[PDB]
Amino acid sequence: YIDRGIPYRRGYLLYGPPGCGKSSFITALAGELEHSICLLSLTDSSLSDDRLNHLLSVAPQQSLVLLEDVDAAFGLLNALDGVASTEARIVFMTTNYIDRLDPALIRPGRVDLKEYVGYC
Amino acid sequence: LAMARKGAQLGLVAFRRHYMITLEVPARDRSYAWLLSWLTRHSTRTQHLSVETSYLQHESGRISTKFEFIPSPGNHFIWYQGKWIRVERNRDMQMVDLQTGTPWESVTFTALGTDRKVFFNILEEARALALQQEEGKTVMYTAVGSEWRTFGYPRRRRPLDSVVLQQGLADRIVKDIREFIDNPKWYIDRGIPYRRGYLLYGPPGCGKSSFITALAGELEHSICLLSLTDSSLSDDRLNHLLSVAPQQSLVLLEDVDAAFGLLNALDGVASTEARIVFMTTNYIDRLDPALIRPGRVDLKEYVGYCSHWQLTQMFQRFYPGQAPSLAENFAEHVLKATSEISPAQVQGYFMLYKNDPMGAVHNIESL
Amino acid sequence: RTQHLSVETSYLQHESGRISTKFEFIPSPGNHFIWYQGKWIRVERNRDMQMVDLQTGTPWESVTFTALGTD
Amino acid sequence: LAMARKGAQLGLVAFRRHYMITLEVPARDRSYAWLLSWLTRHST
Repeated sequence: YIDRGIPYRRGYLLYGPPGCGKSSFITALAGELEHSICLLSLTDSSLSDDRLNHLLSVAPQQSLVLLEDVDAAFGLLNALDGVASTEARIVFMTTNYIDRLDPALIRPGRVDLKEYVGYC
Repeated sequence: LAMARKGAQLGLVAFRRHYMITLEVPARDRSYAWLLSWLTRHSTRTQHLSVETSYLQHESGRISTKFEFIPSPGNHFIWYQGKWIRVERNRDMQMVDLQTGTPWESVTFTALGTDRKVFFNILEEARALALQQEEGKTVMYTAVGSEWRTFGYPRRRRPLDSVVLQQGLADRIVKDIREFIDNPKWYIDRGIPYRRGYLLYGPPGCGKSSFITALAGELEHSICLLSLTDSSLSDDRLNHLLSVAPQQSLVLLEDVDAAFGLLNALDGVASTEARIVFMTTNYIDRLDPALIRPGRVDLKEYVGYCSHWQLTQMFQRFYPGQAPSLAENFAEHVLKATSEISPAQVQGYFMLYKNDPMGAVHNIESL
Repeated sequence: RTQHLSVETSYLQHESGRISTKFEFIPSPGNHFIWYQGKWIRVERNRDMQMVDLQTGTPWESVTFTALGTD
Repeated sequence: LAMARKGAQLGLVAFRRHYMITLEVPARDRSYAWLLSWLTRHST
């Protein structure tokens, strides 16, 4: 990645109905490959946008950042990427309804992969 | 009677040794470890050995052990260029060393001859293995309140040739900086402030900031950046910030067009040594006309939409070992089908074909 | 031409991850001889087990010049 | 006279040992405990 002038970043985004085991699967994958995780809820009044940028910029090493219920939010379109690209800043974003999603959350660089988990 | 003289003859032959034998002695201060790690790779059959571990226990409960091997106490023998060299790793009861909490652990090299040009090269070749491992990071800084702070952790410097602009700009800029930095005495004598600021301009999404941080990582400097589109910043504050920038660093100013005291704040009595400045902009039309005269803004360059050589170098750098004529035709197709493009948009369009060269060159018309 | 030598380094590690090593060379413990203006002068760099020197955390390391004459 | 030479012959045979015998030495730093817990399970 470094040679070809691309930021070291590859974010996924899961979506599906509620009560499917999403967060369980994420923390399981985190425990599998010897990483830690930090989660933040977007439905928190104390959070600000510039604050969010400062938070996601300085995430600790060897960790995945988790964003729950992104549908109820919308700067994130700008805050996901920046000059503050720390090494190995993977991101996970989960959602209960894909219909509310913005159309610019699938292009590469911001959101690499997309998958659908749902009824059995 | 004869005994005192036995001791005397031995005392006399001891002095004769000094003018033929050579020695060398560290004292457990920042050359022990280097000069004993070098003493492993040279022989590799060295019995009489010993151990040193490293066990740091990262966050997240990870464990990152290793081993590092050393020659034991006692004596050893080795064969450098022409001579035989004898090592003693002496260790004693002179132990109370609170600088390290452990015993003394002297090393001593000894050998014959008079040419002391041997042990010097030993030190140097040990310094080689000592220094080659650690890779120079590139620390970032950021403004808060009225001070600079270590925003984030260190990073991996990209190579200078990582991004590529229009042909010539990189070598030109780095040559100018090399001239400005290598010869400082040229400036102090002639009563000129030690300052030489550039200013880039062009369209958005061209790789400007990437090129700046790359150049910073190339020539062993750090950088601090400040955004002018910040309400917390004041003008007198800005003066205090830019006055007290740390040593061996470039200051970066993003989006100067949306600002306008800076006309006065760029220069002052507060000229610290080696206060280089970089200023980037998306539209040159909004610029004030007094941002080109020497002393304030030395050089000016234009980076923008791509060319023939640029896309070829991009395509050649992405995939190694493919048809060069294929990449030439790729750039030709992009040029004839697209009147203008950016490195950002081409990077985006080109990322969709990971390790699919033939695909990427067959799928041109999507633009 | 002073054989019987020893070493002292400096390794400070500036900010920005820079490294600024060097070397500085010293005469070893034991004895040495030298030739100033007219006389022969004898050096001893004596070092002992009188070691507990918390002002520096290391041993004592006395230097002594000696020579003849009265001037 | 013969004594200094007894010591000398012993000093000479001591060097011969170095090229046939092998050694290994820790120093109470993050391998003592491991390398002595292993030394229990092996013999019993």
